[PDB]
Amino acid sequence: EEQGNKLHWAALLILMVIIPTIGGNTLVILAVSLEKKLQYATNYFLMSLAVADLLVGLFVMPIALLTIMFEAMWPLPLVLCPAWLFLDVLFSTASIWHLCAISVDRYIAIKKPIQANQYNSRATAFIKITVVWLISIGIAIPVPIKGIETVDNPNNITCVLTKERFGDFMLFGSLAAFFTPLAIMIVTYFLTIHALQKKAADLEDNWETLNDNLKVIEKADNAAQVKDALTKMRAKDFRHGFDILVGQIDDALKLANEGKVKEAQAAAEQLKTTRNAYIQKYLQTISNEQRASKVLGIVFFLFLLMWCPFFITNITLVLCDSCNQTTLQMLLEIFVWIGYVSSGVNPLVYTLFNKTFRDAFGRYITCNYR
Ligand SMILES: CN1C[C@H](C(=O)N[C@]2(C)O[C@@]3(O)[C@@H]4CCCN4C(=O)[C@H](Cc4ccccc4)N3C2=O)C=C2c3cccc4[nH]cc(c34)C[C@H]21
Ligand SMILES: CC(C)CCC[C@@H](C)[C@H]1CC[C@H]2[C@@H]3CC=C4C[C@@H](O)CC[C@]4(C)[C@H]3CC[C@]12C
Ligand SMILES: CCCCCCCC/C=C\CCCCCCCC(=O)OC[C@H](O)CO
Ligand SMILES: CCCCCCCC/C=C\CCCCCCCC(=O)O
Repeated sequence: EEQGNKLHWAALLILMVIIPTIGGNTLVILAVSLEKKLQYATNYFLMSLAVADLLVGLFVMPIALLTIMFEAMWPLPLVLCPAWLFLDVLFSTASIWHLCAISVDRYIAIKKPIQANQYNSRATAFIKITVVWLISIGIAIPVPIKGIETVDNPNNITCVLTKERFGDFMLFGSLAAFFTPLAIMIVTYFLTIHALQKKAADLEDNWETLNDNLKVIEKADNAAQVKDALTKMRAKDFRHGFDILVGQIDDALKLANEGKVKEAQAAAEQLKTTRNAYIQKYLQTISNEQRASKVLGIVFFLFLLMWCPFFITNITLVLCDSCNQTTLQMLLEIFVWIGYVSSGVNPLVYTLFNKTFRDAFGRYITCNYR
């Protein structure tokens, strides 16, 4: 009885994990770098996430792949062991916290439509990116500092974190790298649902007010009613609609003061084609916001879902004393790769819902770059 040979698994992983990861993230980086249209603040998150996922595919996965074909033994120099473990925890944690930063960033966009200057957005973006990387470095730093337990005649050292030396880090590190942002994203999810629901209402409320007052105006016999039902209505591109409407209200009110109801009611008629222009525009944005938020929700949920097996089994392998550790480890060795896949192809799947990105990709796969 023997372990056997796992060459076919290695081949499989090279085919359906590493290549997808590298190719996908490369495409995203190329897209953002080449396309002028795509060079705005919020896409710099994506580029930062892409690099993180790209580096996992270049430096982390192939070593993880080596360790699979040479047992617990560590063929590389010992010094590269804590380094590989550092980069692994670093990049993996970064990809998760990146999605949390995007989630919250997108919520604030919906809630606070104003204050969206690109000039500020770029700086603010960079700051956020840097914070995410700082949080990642923070979470990953215990590994190299603690070091690995160290030889007789040869070196029989296995490159792995032990439950005796890193049980806490595994527990609190898991809490820090996965469950915290998960909670944050859940809260953000519900805040976003509430935000949109709230947004939809106020619009219908103002529609109602306008319609009601216009109804009052169009049936008015005297001037007092017209003048009365006009002040109630009086309550860069954003302020333009305000100036226009308020201007028209004042124009009609100026006629109402004159006592020319026939003129005012006619001026009020023009307000219909005016409200229909801004209500139909404002009511259109929330639709896109809703569709977008739904897509991001599903996609991000799938990402989070594919990481559960690892961190849950991780904490269980630490806490559960009665559980069979052999099977738990055997499971972990798979769940690690399921996680690698998750983070590996995430940015691509996400950006594939954008026509610009998607077209760019289509042009890049045929090797045009023009
Ligand atoms: C994907 N990556 C995997 C990586 C890892 O397990 N690397 C080793 C080398 O591989 C193991 O899984 C092997 C395979 C099967 C048996 N193994 C183990 O038992 C122990 C896990 C363990 C240690 C102590 C106690 C319980 C379990 N392994 C290891 O140390 C650690 C990560 C991590 C740990 C803590 C916080 C984190 N945030 C992000 C991450 C991360 C990224 C995340
Ligand atoms: C695993 C080892 C043996 C080989 C792995 C090589 C990988 C990195 C190769 C295989 C297929 C290659 C991709 C094939 C096609 C494209 C589209 C092109 O417009 C830019 C690069 C890109 C995205 C390549 C990036 C590198 C790539 C993903
Ligand atoms: C084993 C020791 C660990 C390291 C082993 C590495 C093995 C990687 C194998 C193939 C490299 C292929 C290189 C492909 C790099 C693509 C980067 C790319 O071109 O994207 C940059 C961007 O497009 C520009 O703006
Ligand atoms: C994009 C499609 C995703 C590709 C699927 C890749 C998922 C990886 C699956 C399992 C890898 C197994 C590696 C561990 C070796 C032992 C395998 C075993 O005993 O079953």
